[PDB]
Amino acid sequence: SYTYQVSKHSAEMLHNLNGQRKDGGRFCDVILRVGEESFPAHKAVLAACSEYFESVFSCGKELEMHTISPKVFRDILDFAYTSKIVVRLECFPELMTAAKFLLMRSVIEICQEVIKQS
Amino acid sequence: SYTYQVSKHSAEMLHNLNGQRKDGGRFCDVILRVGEESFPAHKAVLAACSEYFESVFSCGKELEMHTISPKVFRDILDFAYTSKIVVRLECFPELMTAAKFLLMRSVIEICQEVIKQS
Repeated sequence: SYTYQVSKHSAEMLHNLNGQRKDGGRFCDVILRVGEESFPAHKAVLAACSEYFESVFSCGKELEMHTISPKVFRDILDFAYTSKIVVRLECFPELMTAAKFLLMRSVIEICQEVIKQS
Repeated sequence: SYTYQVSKHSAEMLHNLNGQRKDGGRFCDVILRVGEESFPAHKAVLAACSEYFESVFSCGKELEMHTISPKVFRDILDFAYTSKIVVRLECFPELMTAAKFLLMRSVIEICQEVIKQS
């Protein structure tokens, strides 16, 4: 009888999921081991933005990531949880390669735009 | 050096989380037992939109919900996962009471608007 859309809901949901991650890994069910460092995350969130993690977790508390540097993987995770990517030309080849490997379409598209400007 | 915002990312993240739920509870870690019915969900998503579920899961595969009808709880879950609430006057008192009990601020605010129109 009355139907309502809440514009800010999706961004607020992702903000609070990012807050859970940043506050000591609340409700996080996987620890990404990337070099020496560890990144708590939500398998469900990772699967929502990466066809790689979707396939992996579909097909187990930690996952050791061998081919991505912690600096680059931090930026990729922050993107997944915030919608913002900071592209640093100093490690741009590695970001693009990691976005390809993880099948993160949004980040791939962004890297393809940076090349067109470079 | 180049910083990017992806407008549609948060809505796409929530869309894919809703898809995981609807497709047999993929990556879901709690089953909400509400009467006879069962609702797979993500504890992390539930905590992101409900101070009740945040407190509960913070303070265990299923959770039996005793005081909310399955019709109403279906609408509340669909809101959490889609940003859309369909307010049915036939069960509006129960929706408001459930939104209060679950401390879902967005839905409370919406119910307060329906009363002002009623």
